[PDB]
Amino acid sequence: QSACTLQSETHPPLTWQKCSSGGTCTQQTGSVVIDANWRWTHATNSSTNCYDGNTWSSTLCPDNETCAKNCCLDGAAYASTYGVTTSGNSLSIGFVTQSAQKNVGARLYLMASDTTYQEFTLLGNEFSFDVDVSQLPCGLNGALYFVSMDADGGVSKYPTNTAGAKYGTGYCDSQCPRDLKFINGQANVEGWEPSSNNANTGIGGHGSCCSEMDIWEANSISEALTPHPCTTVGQEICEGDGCGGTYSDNRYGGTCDPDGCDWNPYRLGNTSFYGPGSSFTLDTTKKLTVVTQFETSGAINRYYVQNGVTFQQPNAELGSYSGNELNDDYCTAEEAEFGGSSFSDKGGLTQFKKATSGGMVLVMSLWDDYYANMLWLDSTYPTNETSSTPGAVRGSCSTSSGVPAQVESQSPNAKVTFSNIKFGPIGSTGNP
Ligand SMILES: *[C@@H]1O[C@H](CO)[C@@H](O)[C@H](O)[C@H]1NC(C)=O
Ligand SMILES: [Sm+3]
Repeated sequence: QSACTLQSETHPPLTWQKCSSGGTCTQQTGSVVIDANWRWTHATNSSTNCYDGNTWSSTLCPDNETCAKNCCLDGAAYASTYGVTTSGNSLSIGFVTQSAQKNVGARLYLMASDTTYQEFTLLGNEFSFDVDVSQLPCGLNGALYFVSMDADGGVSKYPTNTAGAKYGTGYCDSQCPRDLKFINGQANVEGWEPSSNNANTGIGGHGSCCSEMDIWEANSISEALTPHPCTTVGQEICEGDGCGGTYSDNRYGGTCDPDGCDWNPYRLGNTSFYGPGSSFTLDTTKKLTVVTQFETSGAINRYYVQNGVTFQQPNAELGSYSGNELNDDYCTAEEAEFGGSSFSDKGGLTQFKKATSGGMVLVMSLWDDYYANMLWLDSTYPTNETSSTPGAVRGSCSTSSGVPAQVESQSPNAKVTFSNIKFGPIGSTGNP
C-alpha cells in the first residue's frame, strides 16, 4: 500500500532511558505508531473504502496486487479514534472507543525516527518498565513484547509497500497472524473469510510469522513471561493452513511455536504472588516495575519492584527442576510435566537466542481474544481439561468472563498504562 494524507499522521512522542554500565541513564526521545490494520484503507484518489466492516471492495481489490496499487493507508487520530495518549514517559492504551465505528484496543510500535522502528538487541541486556494493570479485568491482555520485524516496515524487501513504518506496516509474530490486511507489500484479500463473531475482522489466505519475546502478557489477575521461537527467526510470509497459529485450524501446523515456554507464577503454584489487593505479594491495584534480563546462556531472569520493595521471580518446583529462572532445565521440565512439544520442536532457548542476538521491535498493545477468550492467561485451559490436570489452572477467572461481547460491554473503559521504559546492559536500569 501507499500512504494518503486525508488525516495527518503525528506519532505520539514517548521518552525512554538508555542506560550504560558506567552508572548513568540518558533520556531518548522516541514516539509510537499504530499498526496499519487499525487504519482507514481507501482509494488513492478518493474517500471510497478499500475495506469496510469485514469485507473488501470487489472493484478496488480484486486480488492482492491490484488492491495494493489501488489503496492507501491513512493517518490516525490517536486519542479520539483509538484511545491512545502519551504523557512524557507514559503510554496509555484504552480498550473500547466508540466514534463513527467501534475501535477495540490498539497495537503500537516504538519508533527511532519518522520512518524506522527502534531496534533492540536483547541478549546480555535488560529491559525495565512500569505498568498499571488495575483497570484490566479478566479477558484482557495488556501486552509488552518484542518481535523480529524489519526496521523499515518492510519497504526495502517489498517495495510495493511505500507506506512503511511511518504507517505501522510490517507486523509479524509467533501466531503467524492472518488477520493482517497487508503483508509483504500486497493485500491479503485473496481467500478472505470475514469473522463470524467480529464485524471488523477476518482471516486472509496469507500470514506473517517471526520470533516473539512476550516479556509481559497480563491483566489484574494473571501475568506470564514467554519466549516463542520460530524456525526462520525473522519475518516470513506463510500460506493458508500451513501458517499454524491462532488463525489456522491447526495451531501447531506451521513454522513458529504458538504456545512458547511460559512462566506464569499462578500456573506454577504460587497463587498468592500476583493479584488484586493486600493478600498478594504484588498488589495489582497499584503500579508495578517489571525487570527482565536476557542472560548470555539464553536464560531469562525476572524481578519486580512495588513501593520500593524488590521481589525476585518466585521459586517453582516442577519435575526435577527447582529454581526461579526461565532456563533450559525449566523448559524441559515444563514440557515433561504439563505436556507439549512445540517449544523444543522449534529449537527451544537455543533457537530463541538467534532472535535476541539480532534486533527486535518493541510492541505495546491491548487486546481481547476472539479465539481463546484469554483463558490460557487467566483461567483453566485447555477447556476440555480440569483443575486436577497439571498446569491447567492459570488464574482465577471464570470461563465466560473473557468472551469479547461480555468484556466489551461490561468494561469498555478498561485501559493499560506503560511507563518508564529503561534499557541497557544487565544491572544498569537502576542507574540514575
Ligand atoms: C509466593 O512467592 C512469594 C515471593 O517469593 C513467597 O513469599 C511465597 O512464599 C510464595 N508462595 C508459594 C506457594 O510458593
Ligand atoms: Sm541467573
